[PDB]
Amino acid sequence: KVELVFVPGPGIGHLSTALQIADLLLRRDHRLSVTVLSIPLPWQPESLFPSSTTTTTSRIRFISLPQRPLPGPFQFQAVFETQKQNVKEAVAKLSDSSILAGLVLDMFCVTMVDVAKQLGVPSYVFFTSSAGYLSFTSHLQDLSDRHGKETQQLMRSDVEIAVPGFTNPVPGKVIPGVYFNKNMAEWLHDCARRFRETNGILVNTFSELESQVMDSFSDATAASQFPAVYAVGPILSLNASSESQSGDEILKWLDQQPPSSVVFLCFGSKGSLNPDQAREIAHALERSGHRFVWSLRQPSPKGKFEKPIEYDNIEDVLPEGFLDRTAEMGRVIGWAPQVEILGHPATGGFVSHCGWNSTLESLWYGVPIATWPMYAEQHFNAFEMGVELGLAVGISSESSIGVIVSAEKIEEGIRKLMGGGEVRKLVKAKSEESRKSVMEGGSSFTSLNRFIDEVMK
Amino acid sequence: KVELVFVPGPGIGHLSTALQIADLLLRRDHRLSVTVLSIPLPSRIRFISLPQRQAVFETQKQNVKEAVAKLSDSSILAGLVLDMFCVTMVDVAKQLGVPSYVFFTSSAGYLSFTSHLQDLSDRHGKETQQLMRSDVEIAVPGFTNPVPGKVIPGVYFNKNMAEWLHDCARRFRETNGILVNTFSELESQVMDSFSDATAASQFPAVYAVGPILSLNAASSESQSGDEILKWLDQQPPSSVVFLCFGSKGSLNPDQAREIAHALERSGHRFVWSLRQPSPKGKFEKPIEYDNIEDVLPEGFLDRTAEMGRVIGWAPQVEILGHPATGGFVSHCGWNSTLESLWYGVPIATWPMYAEQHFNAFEMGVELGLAVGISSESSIEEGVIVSAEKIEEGIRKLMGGGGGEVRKLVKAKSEESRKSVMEGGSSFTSLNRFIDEVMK
Ligand SMILES: O=c1ccn([C@@H]2O[C@H](COP(=O)(O)OP(=O)(O)O)[C@@H](O)[C@H]2O)c(=O)[nH]1
Ligand SMILES: O=c1ccn([C@@H]2O[C@H](COP(=O)(O)OP(=O)(O)O)[C@@H](O)[C@H]2O)c(=O)[nH]1
Repeated sequence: KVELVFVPGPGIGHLSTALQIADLLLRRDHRLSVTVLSIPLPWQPESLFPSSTTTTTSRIRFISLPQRPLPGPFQFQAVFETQKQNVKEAVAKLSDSSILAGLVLDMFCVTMVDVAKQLGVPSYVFFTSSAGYLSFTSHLQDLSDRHGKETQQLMRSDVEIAVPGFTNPVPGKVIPGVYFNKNMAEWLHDCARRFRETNGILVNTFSELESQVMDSFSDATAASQFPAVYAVGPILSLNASSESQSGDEILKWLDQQPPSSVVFLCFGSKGSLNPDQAREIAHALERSGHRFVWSLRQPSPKGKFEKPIEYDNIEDVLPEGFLDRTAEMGRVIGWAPQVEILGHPATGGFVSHCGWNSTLESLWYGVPIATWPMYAEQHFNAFEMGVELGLAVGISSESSIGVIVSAEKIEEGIRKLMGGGEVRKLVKAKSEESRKSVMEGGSSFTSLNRFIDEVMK
Repeated sequence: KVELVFVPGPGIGHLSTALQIADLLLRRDHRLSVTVLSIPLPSRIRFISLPQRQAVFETQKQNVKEAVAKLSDSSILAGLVLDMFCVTMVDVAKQLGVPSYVFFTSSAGYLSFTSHLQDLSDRHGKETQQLMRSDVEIAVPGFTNPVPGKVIPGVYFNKNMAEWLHDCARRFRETNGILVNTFSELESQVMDSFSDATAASQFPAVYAVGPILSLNAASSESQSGDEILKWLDQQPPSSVVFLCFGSKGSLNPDQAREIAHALERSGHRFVWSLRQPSPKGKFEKPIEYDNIEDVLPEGFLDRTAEMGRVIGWAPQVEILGHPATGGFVSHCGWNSTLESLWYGVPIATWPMYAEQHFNAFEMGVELGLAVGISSESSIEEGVIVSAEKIEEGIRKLMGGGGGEVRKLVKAKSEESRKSVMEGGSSFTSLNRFIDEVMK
């Protein structure tokens, strides 16, 4: 018996992405088995595994780790730190019954690389952001450790950073804003240090999207300067409630609209809009003239790092008469069925926060994106997709890291997105490349095979 | 761009197969390009005919060296894939600093056997010829059963031919890897034997990457073949015995009359590929008989007119894949063996030339998948197989209402399908080869 142990990152999004690649690995090598270790959050996994076939399910096991006690920005980090001993024991126990081919860790979970080192087991990272961001975050840690450049000092409008694999200088203004906090800067640098200790890094991208970055990693690996990096994506989650029923209503409305005529606006799992920003969007949407599906959520009260909620009364928040005047032009919704909308033939553009899964989803369906970065590494993602790759346009977002984007600037971005024609052509060609990369013979298909072959040595 | 250069061997069973694995490799990794160098006889795949000048191959060494050097100009020469008969080019690859590989189109068991014969004749001075006796048994790595000296290929009787074959086996050991047209579940003990030997740094890596099969303009043999398939469409499932003897097999009149007696007495439905040896030496294609009604027993074609069909060259894979076909009297060439297994058609063995006597031994005695017809050796010329022995072989093939060998063949057939699909043994073995090539 030969086992890979997965420790997914927090959230059903990260669980789902991890289980998609777990299924892929099991289908690509019948000798492989997988055990998934899930970590409880003190506030079901088998459901998200796409297989329905006993040739595959007989080879995967799911274990929930024993819940643990302990007394913020480091909340999830602390829970995973309390679970290291449980992971170590679970992994040690499994290795009594199997050849332990490796511990596969979500990039958030790389504190567990220590556990693999202590047991003498190979470690691998499942890196769920872009290859370019892997290069950027590693280079920031390297500058800080080897050249004494503390990251806070680079976070300036007059600073440019030479990132391996990038033609364009990377502005210090797109360093993720959380690096200004010294505790969090050190945590992220330490993640990057741990990446370098592993036996290989799976990245959710395809090499034709990020070819110069992937070449830079290939060179570094050949010089023993970095682990092997495997571009194996796009790994996407493409397959009762009333939020699911409002989703069918939107799709039904989308069915009656003309092809590529609807602008979709959606801002990820933690994004939200304050009332004044929402009113500026509304004004811009009404003035733009294009059909729209607008996912609109309010920030959680008493908790900026809580999950966003829906607006109780959108009629009191939005401009007077907006919903009446736009009743046949567009729809406003809460949580959205995003992939169904992006894959719908009526959808013509995507105003996106540029989270990496939203970026890959829009690329997969060939929908051009107008960028509106908000948190995490979204500002860098918008720079890579816009300035470096030329696949996206910006939504007049000069502010990069409490400044509102005016209706004039939003309408200017929608005009570029929908009125340009050259970018849409580049997005369609890249979309075709994304579909072929994961098919037989494609770059991500063969890179996944190469990873499996390394693992099975 | 990364190039693999193939030098295939002669004959349908060697050349068609090399083109199939070249096509498979090109489909399986788009980073790959393939050039095929064709040795004459007396979007990403390229064919080169080498200029015309057994020892055919050695006169071509310099043309091969030069074509390979010229390709190495606009591409990364990942390696040279050679047929088992072309491995004199291992020197060319060595001289040019390029990895060499063998694409071995016979069984892994035969790879072990021919390598062991070379090992015995290299240490001990005794020639292989002195083992080709009825009271000789050979311990071949990977075989539970001792291998009779009777099934050493007959060509080993010639001192010069045996030495050249030993030279081939010696050169296999010098390559970077041997790809074999088999799947590990078919020959698992042999493949374990190679894995042990490679791990002890005693043999190149051996990749079981098959079955590699040729399943695929208007012609007259195309037309007769189409007639056969239409006739098969009208027969009950597993009701027809197919008889076919490879690209060089043929039947003399007395042997053909014994087959005709057996078929008429057995009462089974049949498709019988009947060809006579070319008067122009066995180094040319067999041909149909003229006026077959004057060759076969009197009235045979009249009495069997609704029971079966006699043809020349046959659409073999189409017949083996047809649901009416229930059994295959076969010369046990390795491609025929793989094709019949793929379609789950049990074989009754009638070895004739090359390594077929060994293949029949491996499939029958060692693996239990085939049934034997008679007991002739690799060096017995002209011994007629009686109608009675043929009848008994066909009874075992078609009977049981019994069906125990058919059950093993069906289960082995399913294993052959799975081995080359996503995740199977041969799928991942080919990936390991592709990885080595791309490294
Ligand atoms: O209303 C929404 C918002 C987001 N998503 C999905 O949630 C994920 C968002 O991930 P991304 O990496 O883009 O951003 P994050 O949530 O990590 O900031 C994607 O799969 C979206 O399709 C969704 O289905 N509905
Ligand atoms: O009448 C015939 C005889 C042979 N074959 C094909 O020729 C090949 C024979 O290869 P094998 O290795 O069995 O024997 P060989 O020709 O090398 O003796 C196989 O692909 C058969 O399907 C065919 O199509 N029709």
